Amino acid sequence: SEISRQEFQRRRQALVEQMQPGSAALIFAAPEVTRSADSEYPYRQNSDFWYFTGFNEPEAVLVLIKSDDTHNHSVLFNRVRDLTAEIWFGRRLGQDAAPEKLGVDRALAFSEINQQLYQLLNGLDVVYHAQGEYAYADVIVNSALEKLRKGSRQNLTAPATMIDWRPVVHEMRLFKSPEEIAVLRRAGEITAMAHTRAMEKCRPGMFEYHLEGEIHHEFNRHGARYPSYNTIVGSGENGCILHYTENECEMRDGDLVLIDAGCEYKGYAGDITRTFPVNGKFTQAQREIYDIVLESLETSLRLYRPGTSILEVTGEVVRIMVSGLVKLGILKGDVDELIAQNAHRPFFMHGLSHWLGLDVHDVGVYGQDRSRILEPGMVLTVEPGLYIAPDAEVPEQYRGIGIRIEDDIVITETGNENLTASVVKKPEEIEALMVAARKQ
Amino acid sequence: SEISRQEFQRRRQALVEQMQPGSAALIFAAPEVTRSADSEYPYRQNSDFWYFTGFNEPEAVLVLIKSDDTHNHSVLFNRVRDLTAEIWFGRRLGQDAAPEKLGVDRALAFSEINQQLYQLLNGLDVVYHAQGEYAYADVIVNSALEKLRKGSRQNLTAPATMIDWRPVVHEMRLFKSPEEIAVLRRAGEITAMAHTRAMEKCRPGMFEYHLEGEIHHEFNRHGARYPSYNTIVGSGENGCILHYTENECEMRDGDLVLIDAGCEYKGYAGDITRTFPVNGKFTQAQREIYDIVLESLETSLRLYRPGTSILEVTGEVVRIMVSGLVKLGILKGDVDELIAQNAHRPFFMHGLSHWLGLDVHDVGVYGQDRSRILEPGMVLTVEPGLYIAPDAEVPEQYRGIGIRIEDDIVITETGNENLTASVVKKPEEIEALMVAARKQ
Amino acid sequence: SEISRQEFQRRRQALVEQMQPGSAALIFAAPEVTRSADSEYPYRQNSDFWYFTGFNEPEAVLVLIKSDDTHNHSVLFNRVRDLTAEIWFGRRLGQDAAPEKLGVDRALAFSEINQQLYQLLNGLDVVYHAQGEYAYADVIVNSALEKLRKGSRQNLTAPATMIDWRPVVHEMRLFKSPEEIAVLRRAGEITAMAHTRAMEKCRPGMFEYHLEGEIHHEFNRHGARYPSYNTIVGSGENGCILHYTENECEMRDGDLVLIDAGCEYKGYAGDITRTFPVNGKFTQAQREIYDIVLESLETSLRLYRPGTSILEVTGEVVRIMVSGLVKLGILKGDVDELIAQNAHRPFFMHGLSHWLGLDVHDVGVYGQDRSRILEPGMVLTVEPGLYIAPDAEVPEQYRGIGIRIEDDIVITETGNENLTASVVKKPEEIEALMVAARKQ
Amino acid sequence: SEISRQEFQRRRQALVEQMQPGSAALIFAAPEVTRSADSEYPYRQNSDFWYFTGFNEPEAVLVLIKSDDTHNHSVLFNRVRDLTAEIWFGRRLGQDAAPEKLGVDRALAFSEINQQLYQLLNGLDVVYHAQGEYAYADVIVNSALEKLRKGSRQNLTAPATMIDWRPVVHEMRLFKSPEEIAVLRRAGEITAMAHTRAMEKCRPGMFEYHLEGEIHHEFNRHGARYPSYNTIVGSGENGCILHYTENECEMRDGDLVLIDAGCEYKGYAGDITRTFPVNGKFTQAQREIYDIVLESLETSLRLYRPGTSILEVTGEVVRIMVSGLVKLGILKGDVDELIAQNAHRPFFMHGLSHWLGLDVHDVGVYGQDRSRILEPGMVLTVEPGLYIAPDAEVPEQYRGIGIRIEDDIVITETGNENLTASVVKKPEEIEALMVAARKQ
Ligand SMILES: [Mg+2]
Ligand SMILES: [Mg+2]
Ligand SMILES: [Mg+2]
Ligand SMILES: [Mg+2]
Repeated sequence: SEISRQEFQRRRQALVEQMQPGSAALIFAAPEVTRSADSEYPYRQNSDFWYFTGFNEPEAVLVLIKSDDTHNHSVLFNRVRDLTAEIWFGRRLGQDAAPEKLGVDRALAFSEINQQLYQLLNGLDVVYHAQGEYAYADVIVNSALEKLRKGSRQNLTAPATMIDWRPVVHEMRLFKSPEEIAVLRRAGEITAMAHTRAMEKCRPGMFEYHLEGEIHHEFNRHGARYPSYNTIVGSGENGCILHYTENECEMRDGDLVLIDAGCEYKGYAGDITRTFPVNGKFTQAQREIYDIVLESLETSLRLYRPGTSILEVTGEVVRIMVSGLVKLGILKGDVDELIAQNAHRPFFMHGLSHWLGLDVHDVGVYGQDRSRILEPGMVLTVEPGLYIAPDAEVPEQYRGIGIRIEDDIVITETGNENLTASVVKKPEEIEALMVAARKQ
Repeated sequence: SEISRQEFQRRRQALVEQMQPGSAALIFAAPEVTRSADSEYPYRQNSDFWYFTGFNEPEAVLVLIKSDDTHNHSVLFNRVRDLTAEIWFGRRLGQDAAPEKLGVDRALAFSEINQQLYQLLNGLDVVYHAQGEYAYADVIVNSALEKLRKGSRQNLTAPATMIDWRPVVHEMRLFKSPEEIAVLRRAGEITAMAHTRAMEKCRPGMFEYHLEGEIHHEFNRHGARYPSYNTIVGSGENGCILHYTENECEMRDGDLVLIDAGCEYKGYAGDITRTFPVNGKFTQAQREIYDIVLESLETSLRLYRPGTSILEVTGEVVRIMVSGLVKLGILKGDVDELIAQNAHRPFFMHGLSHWLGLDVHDVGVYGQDRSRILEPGMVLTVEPGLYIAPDAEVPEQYRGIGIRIEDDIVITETGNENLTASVVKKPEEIEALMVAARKQ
Repeated sequence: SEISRQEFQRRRQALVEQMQPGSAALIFAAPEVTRSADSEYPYRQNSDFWYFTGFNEPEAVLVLIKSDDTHNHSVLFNRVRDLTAEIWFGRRLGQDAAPEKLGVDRALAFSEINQQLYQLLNGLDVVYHAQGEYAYADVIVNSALEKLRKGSRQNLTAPATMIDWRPVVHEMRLFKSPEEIAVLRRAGEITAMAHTRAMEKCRPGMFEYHLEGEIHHEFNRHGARYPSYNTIVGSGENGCILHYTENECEMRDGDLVLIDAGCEYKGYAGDITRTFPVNGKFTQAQREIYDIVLESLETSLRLYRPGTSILEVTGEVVRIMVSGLVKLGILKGDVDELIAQNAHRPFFMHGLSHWLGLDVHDVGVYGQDRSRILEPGMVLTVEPGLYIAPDAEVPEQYRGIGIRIEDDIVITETGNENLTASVVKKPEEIEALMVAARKQ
Repeated sequence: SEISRQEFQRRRQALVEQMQPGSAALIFAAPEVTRSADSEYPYRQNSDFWYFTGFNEPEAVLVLIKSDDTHNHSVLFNRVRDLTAEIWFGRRLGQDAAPEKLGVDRALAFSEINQQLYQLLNGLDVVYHAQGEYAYADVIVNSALEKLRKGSRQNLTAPATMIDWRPVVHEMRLFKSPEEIAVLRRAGEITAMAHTRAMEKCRPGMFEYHLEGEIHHEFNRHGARYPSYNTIVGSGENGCILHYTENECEMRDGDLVLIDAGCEYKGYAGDITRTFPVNGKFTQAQREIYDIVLESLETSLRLYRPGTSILEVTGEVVRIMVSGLVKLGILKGDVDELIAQNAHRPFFMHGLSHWLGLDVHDVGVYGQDRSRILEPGMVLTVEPGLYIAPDAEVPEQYRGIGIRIEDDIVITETGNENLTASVVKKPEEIEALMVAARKQ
């Protein structure tokens, strides 16, 4: 699946729709980023710039100018073509090819932005700019506005009003189109296939990073070159560290391993977590904690639908958790009192759900305590977990267990669609999958 | 192989040896680096900071203080331990464990650096600081020195002399110790194994990125998690782009593929290039260019030794290249005149060799045109290539061919040791390897 | 005359009137300014901050918060009282005395601005801020907004809209109230008295700076301590330099001297220019140029009224100038053609009029080429001049003559009031004044 | 008196003498400084830049290059000539006239500094730069050094060593030459004449600022246009504020007035303080405090000579003060104990002496607690004072009295020369001077 030329066009028009007349919106590309000395990390475009362009070069700026309700036009600033730079670092779109390729009206050289941008903003009333996003952008925009401010005698005038477009644009990104959902559907499949493979490859004596290697390879073979975030493979006590990325330990027979990994496919993030026994067989103590987390997830998948909220579903999860922990004697006392005391917090110390899209932790307003009413087209994670510290004052058998199970969903008209259920999570199905792989 | 505690200690003492008495050297850690929104790229420590510490955290500063020729001491600033931050983002060394772990005399909290650093520099004559390396470092150091300058009444005095330690430190990094050579030897093996695997896996119809996937997996399985630079898989005309990293094309029967890839193992870079036929059989035209590049490499490996230079060996390569190209009718005229006219430059437009170590393009002074006399312990690449543009005015059969073959060497007392010859480069050996793999 | 507490209150309410509901306006004080080493220039408050406060301290910020059309409140940030700082550098208002003294609802310590400002902006829709005015202000405001932006989880929200208040505020300053006009009336008298004194004191052999000394003393004795701009005393060829401030030359019998000087009285600027003979008697050649400039001024004073513009009156001045210069043979040709060719520009190269108020070159929109229709309460200068270069190709007798004559006016319902006519400008009156003084 | 061309040359050579071979020193001009909107304060050159040039323009940089012990040369960057800018803002030296005028070898356009400076620093070992002095300077210098650092391939190398020249240069400024002493001698006379005039003009009912007006006029008439610091006229309780500059109060019969004022003559500062009765007759209570301060000054003038220190003379002053205050019953107890308890500090809370020169608070190392041994050619103030707070718990008659008496001296081979004794300080002489003036 992919995002069409027409879709990028629709998004741009949807933004312009909301802009005031006599205004321009400025959306800047991500800078290149040093890894060490003269080597740079693989380039990752700004998510918002990408959203409106699908253009993967640095030193580029989209300018959308609204004259009035029926008249608007677009200017791109981008890198000029350069034979020497392209012999070294590969091909550039240039100015001639850009209008047709990216559906913009005009394309100018980024090297001329300071000579041209103030002319585009001259006489406008409003400029939409994400102030503080990038320092190079702020310098360019402030420089433009100062020229206009100080150019009274040359009949120049600056727009007096600057508006942050991030609220508006992030509100757009919160609701996925059918194309975006199709792309996320494929990202979920690719990520699921990686997680299945890691379960099938896991043996005692392999290192945590070996499963990372397996996951990244499977991403790559379906055309998702990069992960959406740094892969987490926490075996044993490392499963209690939420964003454990060291992945440096030998995986031991008897321990669980928690894998939190997601591919980036056409810009969009998958995000799955599966926890499983390194030796293919859950112990009683491991099953006792796993079942509480699995019930939390399964109940959440039942409940998520238009008209509820992350907060409301989280309340049901907390009840399931506190009840389970009381039965194991990890918590002591009255369930409802323990709930009112937030007694689950030593063991479940993060949110159940975050928005998902072009960013793994996606943009969009949550409301207070994530109370926002859910609507169709919202995409989110469902990731309950229980993490019992090595030193927790609880029965010995539960200490140092970290379990998280995560699926990705889209809210539909009548409920949700699960994008990641192609990798197993019922414990008997996990064990059957690993047994089958160990034969072969 | 690894770098010992004692070695990090020796390096620190070797730097202190060269410092003036009444001085302090400040070596700052790399900042964390955003990939997108709240996600960061995998952390990569500053190479120079790493060189003296083997410490892989951000927000850390090594301070080496030389009182005189027999008296010196060390202070580390580093992140304080924090239960909440460590539940999320993993374990921190802290201040208590640091002296023993990293062999420093004292460790203080990075959050107190502005309250403590000026006290350490007070009354010194010289400060060694890599000015402009990092903006956060410059702010901290300038802030410290201004306090001292303005604190006459509190009996404070700033050192009046600031010296850049990068020249001195990079001169140290230029000469590898036996431990470093052993680590680079293993990086060369790991990288070689990845390149062999890519040759064995290559089939027509696979994408360029699939070989990248194979290479990265093989790095990972020997404990080199990350590449030392962004992997280059340029098939067909993409082989003419020197740092081609898009790797987005279907590999076609009839084309060559150029793979430039290197692992990062215990901080140190491998860097191998192999070019081979996608279908396992070189054409006549491909052999004709490949043989010139291979002869260049093989002759360079013969020649590199103490007492010569990259410049001197490059002159021999140019002769081999110009002679070969004249025989194919790619160049026309007298060889010696064509050499004097640099007529090879349209086809070979980069250097033959760069320093290799903690950085793939390593630190250390080259001399004018890389004329520096080579000595034992220098580590470098040998990477001749020929790149005939799709539109070059040459016989049709040579157009769009890009070939590079690269080995990594260490200069020894009597010559060089090749670190990367465990992956084949003779064409008959390449073809035999691929045939064998295709059976299965 | 002075500006009342009630007037500062009216101005604040007039600004609030124009603000959107759910907004705050931030007006910052001028920083202190180094003259050399640890000595600072006499403090000059930001004109706009002063306009709303009459408060003459640095490190202060007025915050006007509009909740809705009937509800608004004010917060001042200002320096805390400090016994040690006040023993040295004099008394501070502090927080306790500020509400009553300056008519604000609340006063907080400037040292707490970063802990308090984001709380005041939290949940607002709009912030009025003069971006780029002062770097220390921008740092404080950007810092506040970033806290709010990043504080979603703490239920913080930044205003998405930032508006420049300078256009609105400068439009207010363009129209003087009766109090402001009374203050400017007194500034005009004080400045006039200084100019009369300089004419009366001038003798051949005195230096240009001696008249500067006389002028500054007379300002001071009427309670205007500082000039509104650096005093210009250009005798001879120095009169051809428009902002000549060196004032370093001996004044010679035979030369004219041009004095451009203005006091600053209760914040408001006087601005008078008088040119006169150093020896008390105009030569024929000097009278010939002086009369053209005087006619220009006198005609302009006749013409300025509601419904005309600086541009329209300038056209009449140009005609007078070109006609006069043609009669002297300084210009050759047809008057109307010479006008169309802007042939006056080598001799009159500045504007006839600028706005006057808290700044000598006051704020307020001029329109294209100063075409804005004049209305009652606008205050402006009328300053025609002719400057014939030492090397101009004109009859010898006119070379090196610089003459400017300037009055300050307020536009009234039926014309203008001249604020500066108490110092003479008719040449016979100048000569009589100097003769009388020489007896002284 | 003035500073010769030859003297500026000697100073430059004296600096070069101390520089390392293969080095360059960079001395930047002061920036222009805004007073309000488009008006700037009178320009004041950087004292150190002035010291080596006597050049009073902004946007200028002196570069002194030492090749070795017998070879050095100078480059000036300065503003290019511009007819339009000079019609407005006066004449510029330019590049052609600068070598001869300022005795430099070469002069280049400041607008080309970024294209030229790195070429001057290329291949040098050391750069002397006053880091942090001016932000525009740091930008230029860092920019130059980064070009050199990054220009290995263009055979560029940066100096690795940066040294602050301020310590060296300020040590030079600490010792005045005969020319400088002659100029300071005249500054002392001019300042003395101003102080005499203020005493002669003072009447009850005049404002504090009126005496400021008298002082500034007298500075001006001897060719010292500007004061060296903001004039202090503290009558009554305002005399207890050390740097009182408001000067806003009516001077009342019965009160003392403290005048601290100094001219700036050819760059050099005078600094005199005289305290006297507003009505021309000291009361008993006023005489009782005045006599302690006068004895302190007179004893200090006796004592100051080579081989003592500000600290050592201050100890004698403290004894005189504590003894006097005990006799008046302002202090109670044993003199030697009260001295050991620093019991004088509520009444004398500043230093007795500061260095004087191009800055009123001049450069040069004081030593701990101003213990530095004095040598011939050091120039300093002698300014004992007693300030009894309005609310001090002391006999009523002493409350709200602030008295300071200050002379300026140069240390000679056998003692000191008083530069400011031409204005009276014995009380009977003050009273006779005012009586005589009142007749006016
Ligand atoms: Mg256990
Ligand atoms: Mg071909
Ligand atoms: Mg003449
Ligand atoms: Mg009294």
